Amino acid sequence: NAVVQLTELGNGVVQITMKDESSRNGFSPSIVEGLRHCFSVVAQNQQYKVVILTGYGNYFSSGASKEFLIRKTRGEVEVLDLSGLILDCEIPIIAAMQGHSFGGGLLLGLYADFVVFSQESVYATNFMKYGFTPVGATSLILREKLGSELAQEMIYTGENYRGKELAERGIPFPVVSRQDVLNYAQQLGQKIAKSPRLSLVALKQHLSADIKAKFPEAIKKELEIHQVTFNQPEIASRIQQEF
Amino acid sequence: NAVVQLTELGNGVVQITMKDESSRNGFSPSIVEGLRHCFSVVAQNQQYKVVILTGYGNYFSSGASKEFLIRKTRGEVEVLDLSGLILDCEIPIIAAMQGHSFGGGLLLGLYADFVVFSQESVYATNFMKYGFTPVGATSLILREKLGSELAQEMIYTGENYRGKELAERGIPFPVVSRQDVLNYAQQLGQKIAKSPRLSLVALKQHLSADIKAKFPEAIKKELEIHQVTFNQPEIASRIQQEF
Amino acid sequence: NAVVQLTELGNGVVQITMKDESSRNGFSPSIVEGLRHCFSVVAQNQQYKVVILTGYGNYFSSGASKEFLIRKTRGEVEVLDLSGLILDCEIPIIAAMQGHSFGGGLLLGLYADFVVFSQESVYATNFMKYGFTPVGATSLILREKLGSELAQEMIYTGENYRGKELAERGIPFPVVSRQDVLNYAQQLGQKIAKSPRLSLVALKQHLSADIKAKFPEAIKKELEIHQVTFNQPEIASRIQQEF
Ligand SMILES: [Cl-]
Ligand SMILES: [Cl-]
Ligand SMILES: [Cl-]
Repeated sequence: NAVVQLTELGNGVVQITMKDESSRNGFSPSIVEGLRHCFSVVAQNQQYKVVILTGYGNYFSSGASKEFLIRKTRGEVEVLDLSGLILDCEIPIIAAMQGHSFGGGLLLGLYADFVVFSQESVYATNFMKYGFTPVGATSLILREKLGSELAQEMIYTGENYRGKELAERGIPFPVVSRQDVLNYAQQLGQKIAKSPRLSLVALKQHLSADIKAKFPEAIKKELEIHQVTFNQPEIASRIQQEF
Repeated sequence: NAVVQLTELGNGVVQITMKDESSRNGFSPSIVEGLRHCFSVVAQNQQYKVVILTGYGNYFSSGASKEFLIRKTRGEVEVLDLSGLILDCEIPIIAAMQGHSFGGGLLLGLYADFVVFSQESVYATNFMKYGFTPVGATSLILREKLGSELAQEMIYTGENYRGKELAERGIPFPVVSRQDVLNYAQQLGQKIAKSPRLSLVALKQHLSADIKAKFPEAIKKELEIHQVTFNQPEIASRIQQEF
Repeated sequence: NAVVQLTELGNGVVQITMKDESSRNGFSPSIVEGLRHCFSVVAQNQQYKVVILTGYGNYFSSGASKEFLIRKTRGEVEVLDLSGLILDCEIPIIAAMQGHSFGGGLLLGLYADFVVFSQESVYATNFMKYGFTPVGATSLILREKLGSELAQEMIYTGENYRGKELAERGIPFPVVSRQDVLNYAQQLGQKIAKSPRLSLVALKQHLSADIKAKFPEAIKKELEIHQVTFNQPEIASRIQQEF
């Protein structure tokens, strides 16, 4: 079976579930392709009104793998960018992050319209842990959605934060026990789906406008700085020591 | 007696009290006219420094009536906009929302410089409950003042939130028991009124500048989308079922 | 010994400590000159990665003195602006505000990248207490860093807020007991300093860009309004009564 699966929850709410156990929901070729496919299916079914994006087990999304980053130090690969995949979806998305989210994997959820975190799981913008600056419009999205201060500390330190620690810190998203994350998202999705699809699409376009206007330049600027800071002598060794 | 009354609280603090019991402080012709009149009186008295805007009993403001919305589906009336009334006032305003605030009625309070909510009362941007998108620069004002995440959820769902629920959610305004709302506002007003009027007027103009610059386009854009989403076949029936 | 001293904490973290007991860390000529000197020393040592800025005893920074303000009413002096001093530093700064911070002294800390407040100490943007409008891009910086609502109330009232009161209000910075403030800052600094200096400098430039773009006009606009509201008949007497 494909590693990304779409299921119907009723009343126009659907769930896209990532389950690439081999990569722990990393940005593997099969995850990228399965996300593209499932979002294509969503775009084609006019009856769908809300997407719930979620992981499996202990993982929401692990982002780019350390093996991938090592390949990148040799100039073997370029930067993965799944933002267009998520941002192109015209109906509201709730990211039910029932498991850990690291780097690009945290951004993947934060690109969504609503986000739910697990109390027990760990979340990180870990770029600076490896010693280099973010990609993916990290600063734009984190400042908008987590607030400038959490965004600042998470980006500078690159550390792992449990959901509970983020809640205690006043993160402006719900943080609930792992076994309740998906249920919470589903309940919110059903409330949202009470509205006509036309109104949901129109509202989302309106609400998303300001960030969408700023997104391309944000991606470009982060990419440019990333290319300088990633390609420094000591980075390969720093990545090696995180395995 | 007129349904909107102005009283003096001392030291330049004044109270404008809405009491159209027949419409539960809806955007009735008498409320609109009485607000215009009382704000005219304020503009003319140089001794006034702070306005406290409040309701009566269980209601702060009910916004546009369901009867009005039904008339609108027939093209009988156009969209009410009380923003200019509030935003034109040059001295600070505290909205003492001791009662419920629905739709335009919640926005009416949020146009103020300071806002106090009742723990027991209910608050909603209920446009999407009826199935159509907001008016009144709802997204601009809610994102600025409640934060992007509360704003997102309240606008998408259209649901009723008690003050207590909003406080638990980390709303950045004081939320106190209903019997304490007006007193809290009055105490804050007296602190503010310790400053020279010239300085209050100058400061408010400075602080209000960025939102005021964005307001006209926000109103226009919301109006345009509203006209499309309001005029869809199923909306009249949705409004009917909310009586 | 000089009233501002630089010490090394290890791993590239340094501490700049203000101790002008005679002015309670006011914007005295010796504080201004000692801050300039110590930040020059920092700029010249490539091994330094994080600056912790702190006070002594009960005071972080008292900003402009009342004696200074009285001199200003006579047109004896112009407005002090230490923003360029702080904003020019290319490495991250943590303001460990273990003591009180008043007026420009609160802004001095808030210009930093990270800020830690004492539970027991008092904080104020006290301009309006004297009866005149802020300087130093107060509204820009407070709205960005404390949030629009705390910023609004603190600026309008000019009152003294204990750290504890700000924490209860949901301020988005850590607030800890006075005896723990510097330790907390030092611990955060050591986490930050784990990154390569090149990456810290690049990230800070990127993150600071939007505020830096807006800063000059903010300073200019506040200065212009300040000049009008400060030079009103009753201000000298208001300042007199705050001694
Ligand atoms: Cl479904
Ligand atoms: Cl009065
Ligand atoms: Cl050191």
